[PDB]
Amino acid sequence: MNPPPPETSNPNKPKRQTNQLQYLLRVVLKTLWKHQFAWPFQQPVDAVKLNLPDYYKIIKTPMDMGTIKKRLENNYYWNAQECIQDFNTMFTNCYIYNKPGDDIVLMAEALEKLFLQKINELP
Ligand SMILES: Cc1nn(C)c(C)c1-c1cccc(-c2ccnc3nc[nH]c23)c1F
Repeated sequence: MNPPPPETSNPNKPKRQTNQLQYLLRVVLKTLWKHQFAWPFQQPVDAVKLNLPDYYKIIKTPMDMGTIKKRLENNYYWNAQECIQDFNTMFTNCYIYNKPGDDIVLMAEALEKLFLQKINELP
C-alpha cells in the first residue's frame, strides 16, 4: 500500500517568502515542471500503480516535485537551502532505488543537470 504523502501544510512552521524561494517556485520548479522528462516526478511514487511493492520499503524519505510545489505555495520552507534539499532528496531517492542506465535514472539525471544549472545563480 502507498504511504501518506510527505506533509505539505503546517501552520506551526516558521514561514518565509524570500526572493530565492519565490524564484525557486516561479523559475526553477516551473521550468523543470515543463521538461519532457518531468512527468514521473510530478507526484509521489505510486507504488501500487507502478507495481513497486518494495519502493517504500527501501525509500524512507520520499520526495517529488508535486510535494515541493505544494510546499513552496504554502511557504513551508524557511530558506532556499531547505527547498534545494528536497530536490536533492528526490533525485537521490531515484538513484538509490534504480540503477545506472535505467530509463527513470536517465530522466532524473537530465532534470538534475537542468536543476543545477538553474540554481547556480539565485537572487
Ligand atoms: C520511466 C519508466 N519506465 N517504466 C517501465 C516505468 C514503470 C517508468 C515509470 C513511470 C512512472 C514513475 C516512475 C518512477 C518515478 C520515480 N521514481 C521511480 N523509481 C522507479 N520508478 C520510478 C517510473 F519509473
